[PDB]
Amino acid sequence: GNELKYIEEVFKSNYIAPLGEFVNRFEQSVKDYSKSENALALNSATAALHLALRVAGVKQDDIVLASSFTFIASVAPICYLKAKPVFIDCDETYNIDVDLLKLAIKECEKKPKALILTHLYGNAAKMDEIVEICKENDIVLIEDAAEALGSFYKNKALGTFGEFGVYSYNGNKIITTSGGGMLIGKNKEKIEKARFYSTQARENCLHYEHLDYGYNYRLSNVLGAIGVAQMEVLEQRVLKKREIYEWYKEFLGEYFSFLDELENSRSNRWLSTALINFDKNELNACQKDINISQKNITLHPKISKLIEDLKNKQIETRPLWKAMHTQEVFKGAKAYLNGNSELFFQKGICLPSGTAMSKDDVYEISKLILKSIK
Amino acid sequence: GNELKYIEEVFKSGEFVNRFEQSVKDYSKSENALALNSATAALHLALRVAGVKQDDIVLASSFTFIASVAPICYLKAKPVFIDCDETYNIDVDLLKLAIKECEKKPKALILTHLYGNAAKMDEIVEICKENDIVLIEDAAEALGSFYKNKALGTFGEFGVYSYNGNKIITTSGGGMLIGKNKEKIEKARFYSTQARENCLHYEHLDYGYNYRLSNVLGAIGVAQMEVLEQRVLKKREIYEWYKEFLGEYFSFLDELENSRSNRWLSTALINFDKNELNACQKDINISQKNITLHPKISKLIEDLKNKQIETRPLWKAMHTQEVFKGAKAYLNGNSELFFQKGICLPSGTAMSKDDVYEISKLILKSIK
Ligand SMILES: Cc1ncc(COP(=O)(O)O)c(C=O)c1O
Ligand SMILES: Cc1ncc(COP(=O)(O)O)c(C=O)c1O
Repeated sequence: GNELKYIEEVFKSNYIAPLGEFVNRFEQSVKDYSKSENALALNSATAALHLALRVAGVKQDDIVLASSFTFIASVAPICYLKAKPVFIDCDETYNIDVDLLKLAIKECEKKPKALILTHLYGNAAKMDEIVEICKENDIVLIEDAAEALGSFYKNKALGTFGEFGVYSYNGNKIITTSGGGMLIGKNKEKIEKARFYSTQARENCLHYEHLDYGYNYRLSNVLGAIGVAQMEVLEQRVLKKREIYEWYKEFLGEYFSFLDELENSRSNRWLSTALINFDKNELNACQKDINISQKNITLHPKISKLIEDLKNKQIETRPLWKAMHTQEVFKGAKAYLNGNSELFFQKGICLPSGTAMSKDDVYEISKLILKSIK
Repeated sequence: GNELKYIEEVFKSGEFVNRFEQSVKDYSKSENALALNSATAALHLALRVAGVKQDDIVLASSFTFIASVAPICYLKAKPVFIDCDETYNIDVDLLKLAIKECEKKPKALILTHLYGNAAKMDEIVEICKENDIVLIEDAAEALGSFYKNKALGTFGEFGVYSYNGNKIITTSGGGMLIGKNKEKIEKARFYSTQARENCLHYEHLDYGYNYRLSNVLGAIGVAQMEVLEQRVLKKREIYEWYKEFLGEYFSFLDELENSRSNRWLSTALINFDKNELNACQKDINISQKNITLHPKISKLIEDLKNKQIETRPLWKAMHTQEVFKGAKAYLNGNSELFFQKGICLPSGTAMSKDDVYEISKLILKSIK
């Protein structure tokens, strides 16, 4: 895209242009796309979530509901504020199950202050129900749409349903080319308070004056430039991601299950995923509450062999997220299970979904998979 | 100026993050380096790996930027601030006093090397050693500074460097955490990427952060390090020119003997004399405090601003900030005095001797 062009512009005009020009443009491009009225460009989605929780009023020992089937970066902010996480298993969309959410809220001795809802692999959660449950229980809804930029629910962009929404831009490898997150929200005052915290909580004075403490979370102009470049081709990439998903479905549909997106929703399919030897009757094996303890989850034989085989053909595939309710870090925390996230880890596979791939690449990969599973 | 070159290579496809860390090890001689999003993040990780917990006591420089002490707040630890000496850094005697009076042994000391000036390292290192206090050097503005030919940041168990100034929004970004213990630095590298165990899937025994620098900013970092020494020499030239043109009315305090300040920011004091140092000795329970700038300083800043020339007051000490209300601070009156009579001058390396001369003339005109 125009990444190099914009970065060159940043260095060339730094001496004369307005402050944070590309950061401003990046925020505006997200506002234009999502239709949110407020946007704040930060160093990461984790930082965006951290600020969202703080401006929402979350304090030490407060209760925060969160998805169990997710990446730990979505819930670590709860730990930063020393709040207590309550994890909820998922449904057929890979997202928080409505039944379990209601159960958790009903049984909480202390009322939860907020809910961090993850839209896993770009799939939309059942928003109408979740939004209502949060409203009726006075729970602040914070959408973790880190991998859901470009996803929609009934023509509305994921991230714009809760009081706060968060987007990420570069995947989750340990080291990435670029970096950055965007915090969006309904309340201008709260978002502007976050913009204040994002730069060390400075008062408007000639010198440095501080009434509170903040962070160093503001995005740089160089990364903002890359962000603008990425937003310019977002829709195109979303369309390509979906084409890739459909190709995988076409070539593997006979042996793998490709769970449908919610009706009247549009998943960005940022990463294509599939389940082997799966039947919907396997869902919701239980409905129990537990105190978390670490546990390993055995990969289905075909999945472990698949990853190994494709690995020898220079193709990288990965297991799905390992639920938070099975992680040692959250030992002792409350969790509500139905068995779905563990089942998905057991039979799921994350497939190569780079938009640079052609139909032949997807076909060749699929051919190698079919050969391995039989 | 290889920034654009390296960036292009990045796009043509963590190479540069690794090269950035290597360049810092090559320059500072530290055996361990970790590239992060900011110096604040680096200090945050240093404190955590150092073992700081909620309610632990952490000593810190009062005359500094809040970004250097905010991490204490992140871990809910308790700060104890210490005033400065003629180097702009922590006064050795006040440091000993604070340690002597502490109800319980402080876990660490965050020592700032203000405006690049070296602190009295031999004494401070010894004090921390004798009291089993972890020394963490905030060398955010001191990359290129040395004490007895040893790079600032390499005296403590941990050291932190920053790269792009304090503008509310900067072109680039980044920080570097260096340290003496490989295991501790590798633990920080672990925390910097969400505390992932080394395996195919995601497994976590602890929680971490997303503090790891991106490859693009790493590329910029490498380019900045390659010209660091040249920049420092120019910064020092600029400092000397200001001293030559303004030395009759402004005081430019000398760097410690056998030390080398990078003079990243040229600063000076008006109507100042060493005799007014250490005038008000006492300790307090912090309360917000307004400090009026010396009449000539405030006017100077105004005049230069009307000439499109930006100057700024020196850092306003933490012991005068509302955010730290209640916290303990040991003072001698120096950081407040420096704030009232100090000025931070334009220090861009692209400035020529004539440019500094012209700025100096406007300054002399302003103060009459
Ligand atoms: C579902 C999800 N939530 C949160 C995050 C955290 O975002 P970041 O990596 O930008 O800190 C990620 C990683 O991108 C993610 O995939
Ligand atoms: C003296 C000092 N300490 C700490 C910091 C914080 O560093 P960063 O802005 O990279 O988080 C700065 C800003 O550069 C600084 O000037």
